[PDB]
Amino acid sequence: AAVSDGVFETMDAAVEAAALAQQQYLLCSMSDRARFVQGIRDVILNQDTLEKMSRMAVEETGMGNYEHKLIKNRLAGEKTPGIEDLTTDAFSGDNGLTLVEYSPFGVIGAITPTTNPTETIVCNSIGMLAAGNSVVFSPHGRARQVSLLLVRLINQKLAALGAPENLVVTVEKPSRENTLAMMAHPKVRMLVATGGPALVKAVLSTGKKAIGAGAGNPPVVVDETANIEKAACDIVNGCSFDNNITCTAEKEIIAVAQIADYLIFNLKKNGAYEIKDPAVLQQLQDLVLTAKGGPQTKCVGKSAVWLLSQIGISVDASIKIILMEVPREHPFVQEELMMPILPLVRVETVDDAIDLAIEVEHDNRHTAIMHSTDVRKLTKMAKLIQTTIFVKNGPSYAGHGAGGEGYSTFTIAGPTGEGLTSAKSFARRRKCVMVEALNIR
Amino acid sequence: AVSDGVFETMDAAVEAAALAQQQYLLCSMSDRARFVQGIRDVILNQDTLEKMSRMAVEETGMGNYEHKLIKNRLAGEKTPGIEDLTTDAFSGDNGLTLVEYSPFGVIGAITPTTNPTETIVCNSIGMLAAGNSVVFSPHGRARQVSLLLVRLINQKLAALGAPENLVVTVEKPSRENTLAMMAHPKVRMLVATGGPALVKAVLSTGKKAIGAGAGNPPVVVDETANIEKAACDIVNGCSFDNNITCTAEKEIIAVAQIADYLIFNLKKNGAYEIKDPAVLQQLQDLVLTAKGGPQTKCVGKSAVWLLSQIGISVDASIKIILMEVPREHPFVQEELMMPILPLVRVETVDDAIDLAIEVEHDNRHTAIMHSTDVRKLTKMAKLIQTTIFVKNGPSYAGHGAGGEGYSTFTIAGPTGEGLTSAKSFARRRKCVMVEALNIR
Amino acid sequence: AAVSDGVFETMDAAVEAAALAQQQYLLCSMSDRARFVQGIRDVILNQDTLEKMSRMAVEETGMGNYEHKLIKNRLAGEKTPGIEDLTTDAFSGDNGLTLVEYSPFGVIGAITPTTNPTETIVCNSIGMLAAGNSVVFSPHGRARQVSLLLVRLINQKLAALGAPENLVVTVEKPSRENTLAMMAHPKVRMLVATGGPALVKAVLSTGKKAIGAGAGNPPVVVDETANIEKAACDIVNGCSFDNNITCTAEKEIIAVAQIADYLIFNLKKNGAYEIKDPAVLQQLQDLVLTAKGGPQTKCVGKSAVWLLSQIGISVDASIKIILMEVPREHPFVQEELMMPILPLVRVETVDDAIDLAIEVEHDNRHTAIMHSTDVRKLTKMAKLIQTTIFVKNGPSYAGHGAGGEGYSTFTIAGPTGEGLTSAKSFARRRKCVMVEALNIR
Amino acid sequence: AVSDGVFETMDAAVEAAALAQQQYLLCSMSDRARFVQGIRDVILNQDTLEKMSRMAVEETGMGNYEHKLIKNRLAGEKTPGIEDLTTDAFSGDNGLTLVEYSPFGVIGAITPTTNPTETIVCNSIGMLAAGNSVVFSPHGRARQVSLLLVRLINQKLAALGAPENLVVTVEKPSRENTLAMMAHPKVRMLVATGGPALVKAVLSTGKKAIGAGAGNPPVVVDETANIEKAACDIVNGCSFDNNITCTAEKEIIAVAQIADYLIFNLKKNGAYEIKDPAVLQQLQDLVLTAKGGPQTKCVGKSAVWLLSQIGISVDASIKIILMEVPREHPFVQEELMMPILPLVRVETVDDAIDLAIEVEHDNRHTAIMHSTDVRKLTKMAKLIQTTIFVKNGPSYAGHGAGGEGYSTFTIAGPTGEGLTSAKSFARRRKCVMVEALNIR
Ligand SMILES: NC(=O)c1ccc[n+]([C@@H]2O[C@H](COP(=O)([O-])OP(=O)(O)OC[C@H]3O[C@@H](n4cnc5c(N)ncnc54)[C@H](OP(=O)(O)O)[C@@H]3O)[C@@H](O)[C@H]2O)c1
Ligand SMILES: NC(=O)c1ccc[n+]([C@@H]2O[C@H](COP(=O)([O-])OP(=O)(O)OC[C@H]3O[C@@H](n4cnc5c(N)ncnc54)[C@H](OP(=O)(O)O)[C@@H]3O)[C@@H](O)[C@H]2O)c1
Ligand SMILES: NC(=O)c1ccc[n+]([C@@H]2O[C@H](COP(=O)([O-])OP(=O)(O)OC[C@H]3O[C@@H](n4cnc5c(N)ncnc54)[C@H](OP(=O)(O)O)[C@@H]3O)[C@@H](O)[C@H]2O)c1
Ligand SMILES: [K+]
Ligand SMILES: [K+]
Ligand SMILES: [K+]
Ligand SMILES: [K+]
Repeated sequence: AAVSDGVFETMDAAVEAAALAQQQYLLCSMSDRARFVQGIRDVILNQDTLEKMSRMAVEETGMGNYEHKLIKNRLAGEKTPGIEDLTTDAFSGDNGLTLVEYSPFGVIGAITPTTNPTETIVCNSIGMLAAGNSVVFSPHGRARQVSLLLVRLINQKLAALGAPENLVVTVEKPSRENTLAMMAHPKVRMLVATGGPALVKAVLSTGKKAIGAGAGNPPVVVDETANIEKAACDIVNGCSFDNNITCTAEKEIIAVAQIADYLIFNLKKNGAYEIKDPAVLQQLQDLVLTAKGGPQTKCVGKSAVWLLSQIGISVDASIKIILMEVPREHPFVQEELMMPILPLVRVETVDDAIDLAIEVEHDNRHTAIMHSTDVRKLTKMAKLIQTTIFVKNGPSYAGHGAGGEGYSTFTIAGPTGEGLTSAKSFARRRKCVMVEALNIR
Repeated sequence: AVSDGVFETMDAAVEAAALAQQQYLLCSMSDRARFVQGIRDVILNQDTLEKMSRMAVEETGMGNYEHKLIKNRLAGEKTPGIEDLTTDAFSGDNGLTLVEYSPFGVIGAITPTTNPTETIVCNSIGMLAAGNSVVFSPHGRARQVSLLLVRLINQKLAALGAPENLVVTVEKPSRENTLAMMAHPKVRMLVATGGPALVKAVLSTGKKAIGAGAGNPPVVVDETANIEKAACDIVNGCSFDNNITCTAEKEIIAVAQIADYLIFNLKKNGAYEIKDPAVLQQLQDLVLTAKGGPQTKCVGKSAVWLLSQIGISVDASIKIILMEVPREHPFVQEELMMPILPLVRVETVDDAIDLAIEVEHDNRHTAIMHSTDVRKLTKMAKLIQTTIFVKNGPSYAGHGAGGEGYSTFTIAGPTGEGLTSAKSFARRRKCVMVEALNIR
Repeated sequence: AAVSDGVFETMDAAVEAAALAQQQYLLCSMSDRARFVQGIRDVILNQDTLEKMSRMAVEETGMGNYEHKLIKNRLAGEKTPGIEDLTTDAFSGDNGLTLVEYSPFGVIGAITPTTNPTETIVCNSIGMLAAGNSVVFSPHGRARQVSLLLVRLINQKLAALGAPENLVVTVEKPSRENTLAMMAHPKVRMLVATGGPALVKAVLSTGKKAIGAGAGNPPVVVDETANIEKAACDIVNGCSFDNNITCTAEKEIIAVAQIADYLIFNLKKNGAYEIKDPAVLQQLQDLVLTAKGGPQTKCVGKSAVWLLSQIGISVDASIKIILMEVPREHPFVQEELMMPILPLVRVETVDDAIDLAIEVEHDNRHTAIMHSTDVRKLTKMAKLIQTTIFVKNGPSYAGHGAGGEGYSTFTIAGPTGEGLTSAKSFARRRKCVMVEALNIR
Repeated sequence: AVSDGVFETMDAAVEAAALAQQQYLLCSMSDRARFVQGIRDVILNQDTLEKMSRMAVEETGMGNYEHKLIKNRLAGEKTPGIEDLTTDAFSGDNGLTLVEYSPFGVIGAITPTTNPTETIVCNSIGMLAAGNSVVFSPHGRARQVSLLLVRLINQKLAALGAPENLVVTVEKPSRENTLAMMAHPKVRMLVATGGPALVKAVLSTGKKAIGAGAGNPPVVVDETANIEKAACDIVNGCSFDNNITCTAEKEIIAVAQIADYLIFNLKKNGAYEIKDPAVLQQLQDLVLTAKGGPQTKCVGKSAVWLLSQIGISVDASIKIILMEVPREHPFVQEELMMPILPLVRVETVDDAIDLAIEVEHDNRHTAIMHSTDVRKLTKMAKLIQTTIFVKNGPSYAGHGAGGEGYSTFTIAGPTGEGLTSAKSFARRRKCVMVEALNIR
């Protein structure tokens, strides 16, 4: 009588275990699904586990900050849709009744990132189990200890609820070699990749159904009609949240010249440290960029204080982002730093900002933000930029369900088109036609 | 001048469609509506309808003229338009949120020789309705009819002021062209309607892909069924377009107590029963290959024609060839796509369901059941987990011809989209207006 | 001085107090509504108050039993829809964006039944407050003490939650004369009536928007294809639930002759006491009927043990209903007894049973039940009888959400056509048209 | 032989509709679709369309022919058919639950002289779509045009194989006949499109009744609005059908900074501004009664007509009569239903919203606002709480002409149905299949 904890020595064993679990899960009720989904929430939302997970992940990856991981972890456990997300469509007429249902895929193989290692395990497992699947996690090696502990905790709770063993599994030695082994396993029916563009292309080359949640470079546009004070507060909060490691965070400002100066003034009131010295700006570049001009790993997810500390500047906790006005070609603008480093580009009109916001978004079709009260301008940018998420007059994280209407998720699929994934995304659509019967209108 | 939609190289076609898509983004929803209506008019024009139905059967040698008239009309009438692109909305204290269906870009579509014109009509309507351009990569066996339809569509759209090259294809449809479309960097989405090899290929391209694979639809008949009604439905669904629809019945699983009565009524409604094993081996030698798969020359041929090729002369009233064989028999396991319908006898309805899942080969495509017991209909529908499940009717009722719902000719099982429509070819986007527009 | 407890001396004072409160309620947020809705749930689902309410109702009215009010009150508190029932429809296109919302009516005047006194208040208040209304409750004289107590407990919880005073109010001495005043008070902008056919025609004659939950006479049809063992168990549970005082409970069996005997056999196994002596059946009629021929108020809602004991028959607690086979003309068939007395009419064919079920239903179009595994026959009866609720192969209370899919209500509108009332039913449909803006598809 | 739908007595019509509705229950949804379409063909037929529009203004003396063509066409094109009767479904461990829209029975509709043909066409399509029969009780003034429409409908329905008397009316429409219909026990639901007195009476008949009340729609223009676009939209919406449509603009509330520039642009789009109070006092004496309410002889007359009745000659370019009066002015406070548009100047947008609510008289019918500030647009929509709210467009954009959504000519403020359609004329029914058909 040895109950599994869900962590296996090899990827092949994890997949076979999750496959057998999926067959048994098919014999369960929707009520059973709901109890297991509620068990996952209970795990992450238990105040102790919540605090450990949040602190443990920041320590192991060095990315993010504790207080905001508490919020994001809670957001995942509280506002990830459950079985209620699996609605039913019905059409009744002379030819009978037709029902359309969301049924399970089978064994799903999920690949999680280093920025949100626990939040993405919580969100994926809740939605995938709600849809009747089993999930194999290939986590980032840099998030091994915390990712594996969370899996063990989930299995523990699920075992106490009488669930079939191994609904959620991972490997004891997370590595890229194991990810590839999962991507190649015949019994994996669907891949869900949350990471960079290189990962998204890989899973879309396996011969399997695959949801790809790629990267972005979210611009935020502030036009002359905007509540500048509010925009400044929303932009600093949105940019500095979790030290800018959320895929939706603001990562460049495109301000209309008429209001640019007053914006910068209010930015500095809300904790923005403006770098005006072109020599100090070069020190920051040397610190955060690599030879290839890309973000330096050791700096990703560090506070603005820490980053300024590294170049000999000492500031207090009130400073949340580092701010600089630079040309549109600057690397900080072009690159996805994932740091509380926020460039600002000055443009003449609101239409110029929209054009440059589309250009600098690099056609990721991911996220973009705009501050403005003119319904016409809000409509124009939203229509043109064609991003999976578009926030107006609020912090970027309002698109995640924290501050805006809608549920929350941590797998945002721009490329593959599924949008803000939920249990619906991890389900096959089925049609059931009862001919000339059950039409009782 | 103005493009007829056909190009010499695949790279030329994709580039043309890519620019048309950019131009298409400037058009209104009203423009999409007219262009969609234009495609309906092209195929619902009685003369073009008859020409396309006849020309398709002649070129591919598969199907029959009268039933192509029905399928082509279904694709043009019941394929959803821009009304399929609905808007979700949530409003509360944090303002308003909208969820919309937006364009994917340039879509490359591979279409089947069995339903060459129906798929082009169904695909393009939904794809252009979602704001996309489409590059079609037909198969060689249907080259002429597919190119004629593309040109006709480009004509009608040009008369409606549409950006040129919304629907394009190459002059020499070939396998190497398909592989080029699959690799071109401007193709944002692939849509494959065909066999398992095509669906796996398309899913190995590093692109978003919809895979509408093959099936082996079993029809289960239990002891609670209306036997003579089930006999008529089975024969109609099986022989429709000579069985080349991916959803048509292709093997019967009958409970033993009613099997003799089912066979009886099947013969009363156009089934030629084969009881002599000598003739059964003849039919196998004709329609099977050395490896054991369906013979391409026999696919899509009527029951009369097939029987003629083994010296049996019957009248037009015969629509299917029926035989009672074991479950391991080739006709059961293989997707013949012919009006040849093997029957397998089992003891109980539970054994029928178990065998129905096995014989479906995890294609998870289509299954049929005849039964009046609501508990048994529910059991089989839940367990077989196919994309379409039809109860107490012909298989084509799940296509929207005799059943509720819209119609499609690309049914995605592996990739899970179900019955593809305009929504299938769109990305979901979310628009959050923070703390405004909540007017409740 | 102190906050109102919700009870007022005159009806005018309560309508005025609710009119002011509803205006203050417009200044509240959807998040506030949710807390107020959750407050009502917390009140009735508080284990002590739950038992207290279930006990008081049965004692003060003499109808129902304690164990089953525990369930009905819990159902009303757990499965009544909240604010989430107020969806939003959107339409985007060339002409812009159209929203359709559910908005408040204002002050709602609600008349509750003596049979379901606490359950209707919980259900009505939740739905009406979720929609942004204030409710004036006009309970019947019998349920005075329990009604005022629930109203006082609601006002108490809402006050702690910071709500405006007097969102839920009633009068100190409920009476027919107070109900009439409420029905004619100008500031009352909607009437929701849960009761008999007289009350429904009254509110529909006041010159106000009125919802009318009428009476019924639910027949249960059993044909030859039905699982008879389960049918008997379900019919007994559904008929005896709360001693038959729920408006949806089975109140006459229409059995196909071929299975009528085996049905009666299993009914007896499941707690049915059959009366075969016509002299004994006569004693029951003299007890439960009036001179006019209607149900005796004294006997409404009493258990089967009680009713038998009052004609000199003692039985143990395993008896739940009194069964007798009678002609269709019998008064137990024609009358809505609201007692655990269940007649059985034998017919030849299932088409005969369907024809008779329609007749006996008396065009109430309220509730009906059928037991059958034939999909053709289930459809036939459902289409033809055209009732607001139709239940198949289960106890009648599955239409209430207790054993069936959907939410729960205790105000089922047949005449006015709103169906299973919820928050939507107490809200006005509004259209907002943004011309040529916010069409960001 | 076949009835034409017109009956001498009310009891005969209601009895005929009752019998018709019984026979209607046996018809398929396909039949309803056909009957619904048949009504669309009746009014969209160009000859009838022009006949009805012309015959209506001539008989009633209200509105004008050009705009009745648009409204009648709107009623026939954009009134939802049977597709409005959607089905909700919930499936789980406890089985399947369907929610359907079923018929009420016999509906008694009361149509206004303002929109006599439009209301009949809209109500009949929706009521027949839901599966009901309708007994129309027109007003005396529109008798001839109403009865001609009913007769054309019964003719076309009779050709389509419909049960006789799905749509009926009486030969001599009167108030006694309206009261008879209200009391008849076989009338299951009453639908009232008219003034407040009608709504109260119909809600006192002991029946289910939808009441479409009156409105006094204000239009708020604030300093963030496109003044040129606003001036053009206001004149067009106010003058449309000479202001008889219940949703049309009937008073302007303008913020002070833009009031003069708004008046300036209103005149450039067809507004004759009155500044001589002596002339205003003439208009008051013409278009009002001794009591102070609208004069029935002036309702629905063009601005050119109303101006000539006080010795002022203008050409067909003048569409409305403009004047800036204080809040208490009769024009402002009364639902004139004439192209007479008063303006009230206010200091801030907040003052305008407060006055807009005040002047709307709690009818909660219609309100319009011109602004680009998403925050201020939201504030007025949230607070005024009207059934229809239009932002940055002419009022009639709420009827579906110029805005998103379907069209209706019965707008229920008091009873809360909103923009009525086939759904509004149906009962909600729940069907519960316990522990079966849960096939997910
Ligand atoms: N749209 C969203 O929902 C979302 C959410 C969060 C983050 N992101 C984005 O993802 C990135 C987050 O950081 P990250 O470093 O953890 O992402 P990552 O660099 O792509 O790595 C994630 C996983 O992908 C593996 N991987 C990468 N390329 C692979 C390939 N060709 N073949 C097989 N496996 C491959 C990685 O192995 P290795 O360990 O060797 O790299 C790792 O296991 C950011 O770009 C962020 O914008 C997106
Ligand atoms: N799920 C759906 O929605 C759906 C719909 C329709 C069909 N299907 C499935 O599509 C499949 C239809 O098969 P399909 O053949 O039309 O498309 P396909 O199987 O995917 O591809 C067949 C093509 O390969 C070549 N080919 C096949 N056999 C050949 C042979 N003996 N010799 C030379 N070339 C050969 C031909 O191309 P060349 O022109 O180059 O010779 C032929 O057109 C069925 O399995 C059907 O069930 C699915
Ligand atoms: N569709 C639904 O949702 C629904 C729900 C529940 C009930 N119903 C139907 O409502 C009816 C039950 O309603 P109800 O019982 O609460 O009220 P009721 O039966 O309509 O009448 C009882 C109330 O009215 C007075 N009354 C009438 N007859 C009386 C009598 N013989 N003796 C003393 N008082 C009498 C009493 O008022 P005083 O207290 O002032 O004496 C009593 O409280 C049933 O017909 C039921 O089918 C429908
Ligand atoms: K950047
Ligand atoms: K086969
Ligand atoms: K009864
Ligand atoms: K006015």
